Amino acid sequence: GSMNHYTRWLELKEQNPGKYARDIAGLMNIREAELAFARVTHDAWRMHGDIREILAALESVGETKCICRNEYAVHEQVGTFTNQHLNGHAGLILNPRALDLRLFLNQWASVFHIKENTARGERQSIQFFDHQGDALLKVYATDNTDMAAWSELLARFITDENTPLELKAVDRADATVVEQEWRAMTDVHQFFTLLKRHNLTRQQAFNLVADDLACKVSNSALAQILESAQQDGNEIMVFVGNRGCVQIFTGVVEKVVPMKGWLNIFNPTFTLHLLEESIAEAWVTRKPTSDGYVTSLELFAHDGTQIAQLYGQRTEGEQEQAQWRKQIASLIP
Ligand code: HEM
Repeated sequence: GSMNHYTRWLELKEQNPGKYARDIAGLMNIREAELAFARVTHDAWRMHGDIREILAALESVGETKCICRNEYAVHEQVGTFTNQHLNGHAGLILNPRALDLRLFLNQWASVFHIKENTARGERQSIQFFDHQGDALLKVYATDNTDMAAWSELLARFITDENTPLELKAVDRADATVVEQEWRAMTDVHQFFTLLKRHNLTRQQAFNLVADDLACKVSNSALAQILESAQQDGNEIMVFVGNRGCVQIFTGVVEKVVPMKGWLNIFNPTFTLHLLEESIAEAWVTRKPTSDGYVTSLELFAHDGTQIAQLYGQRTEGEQEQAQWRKQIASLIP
């Protein structure tokens, strides 16, 4: 099983130097947590412990570079595990414009440390995986990480026991009612509960309601909006997530560059990689806040995966940013 997986990963990595662990796990038809598991005794170590305690321990290491992704978009943010509030219904690590995470901790299953050779030299990380075996979040040490605290954290949580993963499979509405309840919300954070009640996916909800609430726009909309944001210099939010973790960039888009088959943002502390041909549907949605409404661009793949979502920057108590509204208005047929 896992020896053969390790060997095969070494072969495929040599053959495909441009491809990363997630892609090679994909070529092998295994989940990424299974590739981490196979690398134990080589360049990975299993970790154990209460997930909140591990996350709290990360505050001690200082700067990290965190990667959160789905199949179609990769979000990389340099910052610190400060301002943690992990204990509620969902968890958060609240640092607008730096490391800003929203956590669904019931999805968090296994954790590994990887200390690996790469073309750019040794990299160390702590990697979290869900019950399906998919990556949730990867936390990399940088040249600024407190490596004494990093080593102390690893000694605290690394275990020699690499126990079996036991991976698991993933688990007609009234349009007038859905619409009226959407209009009646007083905060965007109620929307997920709305979907859950009506047992709807996001796109199913968007297809039900009037166009002033959810309007389909060009699949080129993300490119258009990133070009406008880069030109205009207004702050936006870029959300990229998966079933267990969403990472949120807030700030100005400094550089947008297509490269190697992806649309990239190259900012000083943040990088986005988005596979543009993966966008199957793009929606502009309007949802109420306590002060007014806000407007989002929401992107979906063919399988219905939410690739990314964008908003303007906004502080509690303020109206939606004027420039962002103007940029979105340019998308509406
Ligand atoms: C102090 C706590 C939080 C603050 C200040 C905050 C702030 C925001 C802001 C500014 C937006 C953009 C829409 C708007 O302008 O109102 C937003 C949307 C969102 N937040 Fe939060 N948030 C918080 C907690 C959370 C938590 C705990 C979660 C989930 C774990 C979360 C998940 C989201 C999601 C998914 C959206 C997009 C909603 C949609 O359009 O459907 N947030 N949040």
